[PDB]
Amino acid sequence: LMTNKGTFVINGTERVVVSQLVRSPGVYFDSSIDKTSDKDIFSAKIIPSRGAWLEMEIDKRDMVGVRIDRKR
DNA sequence: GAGCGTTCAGCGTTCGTTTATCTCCCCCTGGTATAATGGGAGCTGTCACGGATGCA
Repeated sequence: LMTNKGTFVINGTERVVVSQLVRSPGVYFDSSIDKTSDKDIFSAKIIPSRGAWLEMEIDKRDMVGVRIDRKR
């Protein structure tokens, strides 16, 4: 349990647990530029909380493709 | 010589020794007889550089 001043007294020593900043799960769209192509490239990636991740990259060489856990 | 005075003596006399017997638990091995028949699982995002290595 946590006392009234927000510290966990474990084994006679006062600990504190600090908050932690993490990337929230969801879809994120990133735009980039390929120097060889001379044109913008767009990607999508859905990063879940627990499962394997999935990506959807468009116009790498003018076609759209999917990475199922980046297997192939 | 009397009476006792020092000091080897070798000899017993069992007590001294170290050395020989003899009784016991951890430790290792083997065996169970309905039927049972291909894993969970943890990831992921730096950055540049280069050279090997694949493939249109």
